[PDB]
Amino acid sequence: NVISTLDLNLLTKGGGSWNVDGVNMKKSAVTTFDGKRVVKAVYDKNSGTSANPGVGGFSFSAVPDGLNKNAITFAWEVFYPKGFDFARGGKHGGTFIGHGAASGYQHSKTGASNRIMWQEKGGVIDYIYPPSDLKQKIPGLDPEGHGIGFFQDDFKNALKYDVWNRIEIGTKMNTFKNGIPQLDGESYVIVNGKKEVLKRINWSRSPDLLISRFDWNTFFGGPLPSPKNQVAYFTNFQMKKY
Ligand SMILES: O=C(O)[C@H]1O[C@@H](O)[C@H](O)[C@@H](O)[C@@H]1O
Repeated sequence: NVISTLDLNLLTKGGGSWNVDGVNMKKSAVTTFDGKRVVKAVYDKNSGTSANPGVGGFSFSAVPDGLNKNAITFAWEVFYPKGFDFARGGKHGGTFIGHGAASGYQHSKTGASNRIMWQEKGGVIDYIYPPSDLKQKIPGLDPEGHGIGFFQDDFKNALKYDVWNRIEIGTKMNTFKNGIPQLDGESYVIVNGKKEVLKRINWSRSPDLLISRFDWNTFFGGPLPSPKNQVAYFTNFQMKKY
């Protein structure tokens, strides 16, 4: 079900068919590790958001050829060396819907996002920013404050040390009936083969606002930055059928 795979040797020169831009490698770099072509994600002590002075992580945006605007999954693998301190969470990346803000305490009427976060002790959650001024029925899915977490009980200590963890995040748009969003959008998260699904989401307010891009932006927190200088390795970035 893999549609295409990102060539990391093209990450900083347009990404090939992935149509990559918005790149900020920061202190991170494409390299070889464990016989694989990887990004070594460098997270300085006291790095996290712009509130934190350390440099950590890396970011890029992709609009790959073959991006199905109605439903799509993105997948990657991550290696955490033994001793990595996961702190109280951080971001990997995910799918953005529509246009406008949908991250960093900013919401917009036209935009939304579906992202993977890690958690304490290697937990994983689905982390969603829903659009402003759009009905939801899922409890707690409000476009106020920061993003809304799901599957907290479901992936405790799912990310293991000294192994390639496999992560996937699936996003499927709601339908529309006479331009009215139908509260039937979906999200799923897969970590090392275990899948959890969230249904009944309003991902956007109109049928023109659909899945728009893959946004990668890995960093600690907020609000707690990296406790120490440390690294993780990311590889095998895939775009897959929902
Ligand atoms: O408040 C939420 O839904 C989530 O917010 C994130 O920032 C936290 O890392 C996570 O532990 C929460 O469950």
